[PDB]
Amino acid sequence: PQFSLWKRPVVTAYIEGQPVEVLLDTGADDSIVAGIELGNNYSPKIVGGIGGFINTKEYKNVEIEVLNKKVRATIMTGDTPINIFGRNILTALGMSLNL
Amino acid sequence: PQFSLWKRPVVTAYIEGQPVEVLLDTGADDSIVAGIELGNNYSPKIVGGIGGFINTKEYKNVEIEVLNKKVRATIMTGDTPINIFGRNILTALGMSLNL
Ligand SMILES: CC(C)CN(C[C@@H](O)[C@H](Cc1ccccc1)NC(=O)O[C@H]1CCOC1)S(=O)(=O)c1ccc(N)cc1
Ligand SMILES: [Cl-]
Ligand SMILES: [Cl-]
Ligand SMILES: [Cl-]
Ligand SMILES: [Cl-]
Ligand SMILES: [Cl-]
Ligand SMILES: [Cl-]
Ligand SMILES: [Cl-]
Ligand SMILES: [Cl-]
Ligand code: NA
Ligand SMILES: [Zn+2]
Ligand SMILES: [Zn+2]
Ligand SMILES: [Zn+2]
Ligand SMILES: [Zn+2]
Ligand SMILES: [Zn+2]
Ligand SMILES: [Zn+2]
Repeated sequence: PQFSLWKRPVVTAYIEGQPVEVLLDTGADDSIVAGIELGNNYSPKIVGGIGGFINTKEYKNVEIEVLNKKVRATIMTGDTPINIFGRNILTALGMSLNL
Repeated sequence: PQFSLWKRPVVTAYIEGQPVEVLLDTGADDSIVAGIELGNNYSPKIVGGIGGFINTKEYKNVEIEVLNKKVRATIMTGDTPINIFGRNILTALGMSLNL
């Protein structure tokens, strides 16, 4: 798998078996997805980026399948406009950014 | 150059001679830098991030020096909390995401 970055590197992931399109993002430390409910056992966190801050819910040991691999990783849920898989998941997948 | 993503893929660069710390961000379409002054030859643009929208000043054909390369690229200046080189510069440098 190689993403040449001429388009957004976006793929299909399954989170707790629910399909979501996600952006593979080296500029994000963590991962954030909208439109899925992961339940009542979370820790509330605030994240900031361009345009401001949002409230998130942090969930640990969540089942994720992406790029033909299955991993358990930390996921935040929140009103993000796009679903982001940040470096915590990219490293669990063994991905690298190369020049 | 390989970035293994266990730490942020941050480097230093020069933008028309001005030193900056920048994050290599596959999740950004554009490149946005705060604080530097590129002058009055710009067009306003509107950029959307995780928290909403900001106005930016768009400068074309800007010289930038990064990773021992010299390219000319479009830079936007505006209120980002982290300077980011997005896919317009990553593709100019020939970078890719690999698994
Ligand atoms: C801005 C960086 C430093 C951090 N952001 C990641 C970036 O890749 C961010 C991802 C994104 C793309 C499109 C819309 C909304 C978000 N791209 C981004 O804003 O693109 C803009 C600026 C130029 O072109 C368009 S983040 O989303 O705020 C963020 C922060 C913390 C966590 N844990 C996760 C995400
Ligand atoms: Cl290389
Ligand atoms: Cl690393
Ligand atoms: Cl490291
Ligand atoms: Cl390292
Ligand atoms: Cl210089
Ligand atoms: Cl854009
Ligand atoms: Cl615009
Ligand atoms: Cl934009
Ligand atoms: Na609980
Ligand atoms: Zn499956
Ligand atoms: Zn909303
Ligand atoms: Zn490292
Ligand atoms: Zn120079
Ligand atoms: Zn730093
Ligand atoms: Zn844009």
